[PDB]
Amino acid sequence: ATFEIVNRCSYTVWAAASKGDAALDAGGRQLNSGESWTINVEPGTNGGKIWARTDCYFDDSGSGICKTGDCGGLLRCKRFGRPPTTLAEFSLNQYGKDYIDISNIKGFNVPMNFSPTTRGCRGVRCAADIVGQCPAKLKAPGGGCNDACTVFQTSEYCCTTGKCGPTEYSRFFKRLCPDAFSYVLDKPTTVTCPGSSNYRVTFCPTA
Repeated sequence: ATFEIVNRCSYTVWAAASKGDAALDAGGRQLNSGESWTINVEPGTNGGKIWARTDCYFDDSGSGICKTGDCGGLLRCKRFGRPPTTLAEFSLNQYGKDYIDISNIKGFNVPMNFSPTTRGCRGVRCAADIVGQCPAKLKAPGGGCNDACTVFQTSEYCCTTGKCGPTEYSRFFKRLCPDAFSYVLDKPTTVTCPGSSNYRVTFCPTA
């Protein structure tokens, strides 16, 4: 599948794409304002994620730090990133269908649009000003708005028992972006698309 990653933000992001134990395509790249990066995602990939990282510094060997979404200090991510990170999530060619979602379960850093470019399903978006409205306890000094699992490390926020309900914190993310996961057992906002669809992820889709 082909994913075109678009940075429409006014600031530079460092895009990332990994399936947790490996990179997708090169794994990461700088995207200045307006740049587009096109990657290929091997068919059948299940549990892939794409995110933005902000405020990064990398040396000439691709080693460094980002303030949000750092993946162990590497430009080219192998693993998932440190919260807060707004996530686009996908599983490809699963019994003939592709599965796509946006999640705030690991917090929010950059607004995002995840839209099929091919025919047969709809996109989803989380575009609100979550960082500006973030409750003070969930604010990340680095930037972003953490999820309450990250911050408070409880069974209820982390949904450790497989039974958990919505919270004052989940409902905050849900009120601002109903079309994204807000906690692990939220009613699904997964979109089912035709198998072997191609995609666009747009950072800061509205500004």
